[PDB]
Amino acid sequence: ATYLIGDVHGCYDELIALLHKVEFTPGKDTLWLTGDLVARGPGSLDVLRYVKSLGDSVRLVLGNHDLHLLAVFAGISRNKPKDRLTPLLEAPDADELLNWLRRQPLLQIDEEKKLVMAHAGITPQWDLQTAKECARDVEAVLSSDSYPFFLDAMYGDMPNNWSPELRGLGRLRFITNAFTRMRFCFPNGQLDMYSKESPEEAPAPLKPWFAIPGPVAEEYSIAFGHWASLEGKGTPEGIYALDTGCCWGGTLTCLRWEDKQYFVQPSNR
Ligand SMILES: [Mn+2]
Ligand SMILES: [Mn+2]
Repeated sequence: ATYLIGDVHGCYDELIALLHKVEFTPGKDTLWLTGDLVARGPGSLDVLRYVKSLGDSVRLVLGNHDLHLLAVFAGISRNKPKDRLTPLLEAPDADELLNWLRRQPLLQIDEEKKLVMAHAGITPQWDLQTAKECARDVEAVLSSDSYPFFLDAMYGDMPNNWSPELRGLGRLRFITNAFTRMRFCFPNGQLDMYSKESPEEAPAPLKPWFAIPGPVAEEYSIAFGHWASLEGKGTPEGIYALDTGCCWGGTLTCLRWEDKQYFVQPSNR
C-alpha cells in the first residue's frame, strides 16, 4: 500500500500512532512525506532518526523548515527557541542525520500513479520538465560540499515570476520559494510571498496556486503539505492538501493512495 502523510513538525508520537493505525509495513508499503519533518513539535530528533531508517520505504520531499534546520546547522541562520531544534542539533548523530536530510529530493514523481509530490505544490508557471530540472538544480547544490553558500542565498522574496531566462541567485531563490513556500498566486501565476491565510480570507486578486490551471496539475495528481491554514480543505479534484496542522493542535492526516482512504491522528498537544 501507498501512504501519504502531511507535515510532521516533530510530532513523533502522532506519526507512529498513525502508522500503527494503518499497519504500515516496510517492504509491503511505501510512505510519502510532504516535508517539514522538524520544528515546533517536541520530537524532531526521533522523527529524523525514524524517517532516515526507512530507506527505500519512504519518499520524502524537503520543506521550508527542513531547509531552515540545515541553515541553522551550517551556522547560516539563527536558532529560534520556538522551533525546539536543540536536541537534534546537539545529538551525536546530527551530522549523519542532517547530511542525509540535505540529500533528499524537493520533488517526487510516480508515473504509474500519475502522482507528483512537493512540499508546497507545483507552481502553474511550470510544466513537468521544468519542475524536474529545477528540482535537480537545487538538489545538486544542497547535496554538494558547498551547500552552506546556497542556504544563505535562498532567503529572499524575489524574483516571484518564473522565466527560463532567470539566472544565478534569483533563479535558485525562485525555485526554492516555489517548491517550499508557495501558497497564493496572482492571476498570471506570479508568487505572493506574504499571505499565509486561508483562501476565503486572502485579499483579492490572490488565488491558491492550485486554482490556476497549470500543465502539471492537468495531467498529474498533486499531493502537498505546507499550507496549514487550508486545513486540508477546499481543493479541486486531483489536488491533495495533506497538512492538517498537527503541531498546531490540529491533526496528522494519512491518505492511502489505492482507495483514497483517509486516516487521522489527533494532536496530543
Ligand atoms: Mn509546516
Ligand atoms: Mn511549510
